Amino acid sequence: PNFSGNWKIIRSENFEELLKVLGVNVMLRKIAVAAASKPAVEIKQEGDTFYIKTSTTVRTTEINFKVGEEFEEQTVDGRPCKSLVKWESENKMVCEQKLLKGEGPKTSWTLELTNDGELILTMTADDVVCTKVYVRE
Repeated sequence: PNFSGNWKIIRSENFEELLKVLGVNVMLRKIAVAAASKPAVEIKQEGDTFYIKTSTTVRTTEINFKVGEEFEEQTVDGRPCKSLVKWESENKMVCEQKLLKGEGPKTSWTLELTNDGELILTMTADDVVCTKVYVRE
């Protein structure tokens, strides 16, 4: 299917705790779940090529990738990393991340589209999982 759209968050579970495994301090943490608490997600998909923009009130980031080709982005706590997305199924992609510098938690993310048109994002850091669910504006 097609992941394209302007996506608004409808559910968020365990985000604060993902931030703790990544070692995000309490100052940054409390404002990260506050007004940066509607991240808006915009996706443009063409075949295996993706543009994904994630925005809060104060921050904006863009990634551009093709499935099966390495690219650079950052972990949720901001550390630069090399990423690689592959399809787990027709409706689900999985991204493995590797730090460019230093050591840290094993981090990944997944995106999947339900038959009803919900976008499910999961983010993992070692043994901690955060799930966010979006619907199209």
